[PDB]
Amino acid sequence: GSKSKKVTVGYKYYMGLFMGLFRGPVNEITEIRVGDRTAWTGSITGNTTIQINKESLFGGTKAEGGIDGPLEVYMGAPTQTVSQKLKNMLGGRQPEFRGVVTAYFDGLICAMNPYPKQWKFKARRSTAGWTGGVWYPEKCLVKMQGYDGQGNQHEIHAMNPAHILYECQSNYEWGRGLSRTLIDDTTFRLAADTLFNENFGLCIRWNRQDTLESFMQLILDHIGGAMYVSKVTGKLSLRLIRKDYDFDTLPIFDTDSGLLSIQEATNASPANLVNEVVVTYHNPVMDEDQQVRSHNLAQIQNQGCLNSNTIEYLGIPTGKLAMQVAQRDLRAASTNVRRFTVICDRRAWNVQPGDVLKVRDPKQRGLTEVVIRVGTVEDGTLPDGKIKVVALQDQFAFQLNTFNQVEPPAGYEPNLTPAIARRIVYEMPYVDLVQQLPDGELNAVGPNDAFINSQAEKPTDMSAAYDMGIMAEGESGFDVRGNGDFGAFGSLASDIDYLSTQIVLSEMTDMWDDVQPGFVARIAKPVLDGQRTQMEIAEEFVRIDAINGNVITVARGVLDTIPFRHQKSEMLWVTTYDGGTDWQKYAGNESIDIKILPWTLGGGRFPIEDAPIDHLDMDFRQIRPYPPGNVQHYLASTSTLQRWYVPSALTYTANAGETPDTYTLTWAHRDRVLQGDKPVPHIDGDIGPEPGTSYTIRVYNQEGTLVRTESGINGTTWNWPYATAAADMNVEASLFDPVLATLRLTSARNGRESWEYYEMKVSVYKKPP
Repeated sequence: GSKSKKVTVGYKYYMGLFMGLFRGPVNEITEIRVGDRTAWTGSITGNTTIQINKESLFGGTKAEGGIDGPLEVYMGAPTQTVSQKLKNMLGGRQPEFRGVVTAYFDGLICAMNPYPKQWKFKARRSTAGWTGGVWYPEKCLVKMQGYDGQGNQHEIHAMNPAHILYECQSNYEWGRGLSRTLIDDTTFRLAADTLFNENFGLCIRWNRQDTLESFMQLILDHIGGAMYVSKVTGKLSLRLIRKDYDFDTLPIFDTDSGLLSIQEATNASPANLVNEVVVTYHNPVMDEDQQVRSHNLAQIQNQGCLNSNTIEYLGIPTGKLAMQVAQRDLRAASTNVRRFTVICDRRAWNVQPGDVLKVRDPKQRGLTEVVIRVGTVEDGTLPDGKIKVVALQDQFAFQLNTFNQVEPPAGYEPNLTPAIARRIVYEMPYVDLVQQLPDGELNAVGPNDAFINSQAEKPTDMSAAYDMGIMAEGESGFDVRGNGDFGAFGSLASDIDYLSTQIVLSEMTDMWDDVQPGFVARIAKPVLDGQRTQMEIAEEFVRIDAINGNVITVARGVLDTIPFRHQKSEMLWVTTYDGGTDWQKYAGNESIDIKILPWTLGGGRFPIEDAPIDHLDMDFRQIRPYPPGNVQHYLASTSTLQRWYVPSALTYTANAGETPDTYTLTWAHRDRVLQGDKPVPHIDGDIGPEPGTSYTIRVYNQEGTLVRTESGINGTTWNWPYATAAADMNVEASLFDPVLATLRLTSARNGRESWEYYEMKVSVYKKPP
């Protein structure tokens, strides 16, 4: 076996592909998606080249998929040419694909062996790809706010339907392609006049192409207009059904002014007409269907049960315009619909379908001078004189009644990108090697070996794990090797003391309850220059006994650190069976700089190298012996109990009739190998000293001078008689009455000493003659 630098891997794919998107150069291509995920964004305005490089969207050496590589996009220009590489890939005789938008992804990662994902693209056009040139280009760009996702809002560039219909009749590239001269230009200017002012655009699609008249039917229904031929020229023309009448200049028709007969004189009880409309449109941003309700409260409040209608308005890109069309239809079809069939003499020979006129039959039918819209007209022959005019009650334009902007919740928290988080690092102890290192190779781990380990909190739920970047001595850049799982974290908030056992803390992480009774946790404090050293910094391993909700019961100084004190707002990390390291036997003194990078599924790893760092020194290793346990001391009189944190005085006499006081200290023997995975609490007794281990004693005077050092102490306790201590801690030397000496203790075996040491305090007092 070997590490991932040479092992079987999830397999890349190496070959690209070529996609034919659609006809006609477009103004710009904006965004490219893979598997319903926003992969790459960018405005391509012509034959150009780019590269998609965020493979992190799906995975890599730790997850599946992830697109990557250059992308050639050819816009099908009239004189377009493509790179020879595309033709070699496709091979043999090949064309230049002029006129069609063709994308060539030369990137070797089309997908991982898991079968390739599906793609999507986004584009728009206003002036590009016009056979014979563009027409009236300065009103084709119907921009309007069509956002999907309230905080994700952005306007979209809908096209003018007038230009849509002009293309439908002014290009040979599909359909009929009527010549420009035979199309009534001024009528399409008329259409644009109102289509642009009210901002009625469209984003229709014409896939799986059908009969042209049907598509024009769809567009006309969207705009609510009439395609027709001018009576005089014969050119094809467009009309819109709007409120373009002043109800004053209209000609008045009665029997004395041209009306011959009302062929439709009955009333069909038209009181129960449609009263509700369900409009369905398509938002390009969501790129899926949307719906709008519109209730005519007047009809619902009187007629009873509904008379509803679901109508299709796909291609309308926003809710405002969807509402406009819904209101238009509801007010047109619901408000007093009456059909007039009118027999007319040569009084309306100019009247053309869509015109407006006012009819009056007050003395026979008793209808009060109504305005009517002209529909079908049957022009007469040289005999028979009259013209039949089919006429319909007044229509309406767009206007504002409802406020139906659903304003979805921006995808309901879809963000899963990585971010920085709290982290902590330290040298791997012997317990870590015992727990994580198989016994087959645990032996032969010499004394010059060291292991790196650390823990960090998960910043986001979508985060999976964290990769470890290490830049050791001589290394160039933080190499990515080894990864770890986010262990449970706890924020100390009770300023616990040395002997504290009931740990009152907060910040109960999600995994903070996964530790079984007796687990082992490591405490720490803020680390920085000077605070990086672990000899003085409070780094204590505590064995958790039983959880009590927020508070947890654990032991102090279990495996490789004497118990210490802490302050509120600190950090507590459980490390039983958790951590992260590269499993590299880094030698002592080989200090390295590391940076832990979290990773997510769709967001990949955190910033490539922008994460913070922490300088870890290899001054210590796991080969050192364990320190003593149950460090206690007493004097000649008070010779019962005195902790290292509890100083004991050394007066000129222990008691009246007694010799000078002697400060006696005791300790318990512990065997690191014998202890193994068992984290015997510092309050626990002795477990047998390691073979050849000896205790170490160091004395620091009140002035900080290391007066003397002692070693080879195979015993469990030492004694400091007043006379003995007065030798180096000279009572006569120091000017102060009492001499507060600082006593430090530790253990050593095979030269090197323990990773930390205890600190006792003793006061030596002078005496008068």
